[PDB]
Amino acid sequence: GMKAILQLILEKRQEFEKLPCFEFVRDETISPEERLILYPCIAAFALNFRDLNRYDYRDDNSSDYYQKIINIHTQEDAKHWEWFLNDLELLGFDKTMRFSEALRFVWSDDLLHTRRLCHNIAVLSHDLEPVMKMVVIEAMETAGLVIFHALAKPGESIAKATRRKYLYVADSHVEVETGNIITILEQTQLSSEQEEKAKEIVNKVFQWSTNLIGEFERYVKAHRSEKAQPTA
Amino acid sequence: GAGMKAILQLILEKRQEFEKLPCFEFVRDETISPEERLILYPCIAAFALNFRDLNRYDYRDDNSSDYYQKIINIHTQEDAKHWEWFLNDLELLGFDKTMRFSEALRFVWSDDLLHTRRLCHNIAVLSHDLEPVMKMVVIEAMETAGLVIFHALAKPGESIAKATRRKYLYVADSHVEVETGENIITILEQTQLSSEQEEKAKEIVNKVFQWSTNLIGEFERYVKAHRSEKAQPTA
Ligand SMILES: N[C@@H](Cc1ccccc1)C(=O)O
Ligand SMILES: N[C@@H](Cc1ccccc1)C(=O)O
Ligand SMILES: [Fe+2]
Ligand SMILES: [Fe+2]
Ligand code: NI
Ligand code: NI
Ligand code: NI
Ligand code: NI
Ligand code: NI
Repeated sequence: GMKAILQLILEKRQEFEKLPCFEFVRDETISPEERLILYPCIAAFALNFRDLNRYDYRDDNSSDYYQKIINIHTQEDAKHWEWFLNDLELLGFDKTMRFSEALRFVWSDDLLHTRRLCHNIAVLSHDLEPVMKMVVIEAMETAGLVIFHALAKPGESIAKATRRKYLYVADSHVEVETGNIITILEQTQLSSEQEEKAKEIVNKVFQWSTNLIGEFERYVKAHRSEKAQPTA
Repeated sequence: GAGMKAILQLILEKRQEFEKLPCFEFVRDETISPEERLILYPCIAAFALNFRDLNRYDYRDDNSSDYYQKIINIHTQEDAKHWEWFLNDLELLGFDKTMRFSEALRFVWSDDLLHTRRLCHNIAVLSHDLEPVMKMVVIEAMETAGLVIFHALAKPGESIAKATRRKYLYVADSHVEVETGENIITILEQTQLSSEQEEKAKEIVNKVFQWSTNLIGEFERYVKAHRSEKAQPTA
């Protein structure tokens, strides 16, 4: 029953890995500065992901064994937003602008799915028992590993070329997201009702992640001049 | 409606407490420059556009045949347009400053504006499994707090608008009037609540006002930390 949930996540990962946005980001015949055109889009997400971890996943009030594991893991995942801001500046995307241009960017209709991903995960998660929150987190982190494996390609290109330490679109981020881990609790037996719910979770997490990546792809096409401007 | 009657009475009681908060004492104090009273204005950024999104994507359900949801949808069309008024007045007040992208992000996601940022998030979570009649209690409670907030803010706003001969749209009487408001949701006091609905509605009104008071506390503390600073309207 868990076996099947864990296999559905690997199926969803395999279709997710194939999305056009990822073939573009991986395409070494395109400059990495051009492939990281979508980097600013992450603003509408990276900081919501911090809040999801601090406020929605974490429950310091709880005494349940599984929620304590979750509480521990959310502790680390809530720190990566500063890495996003680090690489924003390294990539020359930390541009001076009117406050209103920053707000109109975050709340753009073209970044609706990006901005609402974490909100959707919080709504999905708020009435789940902790083992079912661990399915949300495990599926989400699978979509996450796919996204950051791809972005760390042009990221590490720029990092080595410019000799600056990238922290977000970087192997160190992909490595510490992976490196008791939650998947290790594939020694859990799902009731019939939990299996039906775990199907809803894994499907929604991958559909919402697909919608975000579609928005990233549309942004690149709408902004093909606005390549990253790193400095040696 | 004696159950419904209690709910409407609880909202008035919460409004009476809410109107008396220190933030609104400050905002209403004509012995202080309206420029210093609106120094909290930029804090609304973390709320105004989230409110638009709550109306567009959470409150609204275009496909519903439900009598109550069709009335909600009509009200959401209008109330989701006010964020442009927010950005209009942001510029007029001199608060649409040049800054790095990251300075804007760190502001919006400030730990000092957590309750401001998450008010609409909390309403969407509260609203997720509500039948349309109960979504109306959420909207009426919320709007009761909004009308208190904007009635207060419109006082220094209209002061600046008159003196600078500029049209303010957000911290302005026009906003309060159009927001107050075919049928108004409160006119749906021709509805009776089951005992269980009545319990849920009490929970709704208590949380809406708790979350609204949390936002106002953050504004009050922001003001305290920015008293030397003020709005810079141009004539
Ligand atoms: N690893 C991301 C979070 C994330 C998880 C899953 C999917 C996408 C993003 C971060 O630090 O911001
Ligand atoms: N009237 C506010 C929204 C709001 C509603 C309810 C309470 C508080 C604020 C706006 O236009 O942004
Ligand atoms: Fe991360
Ligand atoms: Fe409004
Ligand atoms: Ni972990
Ligand atoms: Ni719920
Ligand atoms: Ni653009
Ligand atoms: Ni209305
Ligand atoms: Ni300040």
